[PDB]
Amino acid sequence: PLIKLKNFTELNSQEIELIFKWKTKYIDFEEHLRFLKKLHQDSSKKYFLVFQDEQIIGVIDFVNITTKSCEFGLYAKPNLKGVGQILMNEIIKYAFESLKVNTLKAYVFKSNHKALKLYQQNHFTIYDEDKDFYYVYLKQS
Repeated sequence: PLIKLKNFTELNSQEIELIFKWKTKYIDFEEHLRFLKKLHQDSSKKYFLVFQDEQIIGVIDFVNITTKSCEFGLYAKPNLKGVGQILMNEIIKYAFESLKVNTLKAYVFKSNHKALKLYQQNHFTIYDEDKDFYYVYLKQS
């Protein structure tokens, strides 16, 4: 497969340093490790580093995972263009085929017009709005 996922629970020291930057102080390092330790213990969250041909292209995450739904987040490596759709493919595939949820949800800042556009192109619908966010969903059925 061209596209591969590495769980955050398996990241090495170079990877951790690199992605949080998107010389490290001990306190930052320690805070990053405590987060990684929490993820070993938390079945409701999963974070992945995404690789295309063995090169990092981004991070995707799923939080508040239940049997029926989850929320997700996506962050492209900051100097790359055109990887949003790749990351979206991976998110939808993992949620529907591995987590087997019926509903994928996200919330985005209302100014994040790049994200909203991407989500709309992947058939997401806006279902709510508050002061800060638009809330979007996609259902498998």
